[PDB]
Amino acid sequence: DYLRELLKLELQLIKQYREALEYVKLPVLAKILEDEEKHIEWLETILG
Amino acid sequence: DYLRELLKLELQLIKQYREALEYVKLPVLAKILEDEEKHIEWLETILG
Ligand SMILES: [Zn+2]
Ligand SMILES: [Zn+2]
Repeated sequence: DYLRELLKLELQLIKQYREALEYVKLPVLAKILEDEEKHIEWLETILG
Repeated sequence: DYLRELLKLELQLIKQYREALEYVKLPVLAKILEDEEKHIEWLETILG
């Protein structure tokens, strides 16, 4: 439930990052996207 | 300012993750900590 909360804020982050990359165009942001996505991949596994 | 908002939620996430690792003890969470920390390192550089 602590993992679910954690999972919500990585979903919120993924979204904002997604919109910044169409905005500004910065490779690094695209690096953090990748990272955020693997985190929800892993939290989602912990959760079933 | 979009980077600052992004930076706030990675600060919030870092904190919660930090408290989960003293709670549950899971290597993976310690992996996501590392990742979240490098992200604020990089956003902080973009910001000066
Ligand atoms: Zn993350
Ligand atoms: Zn992050």
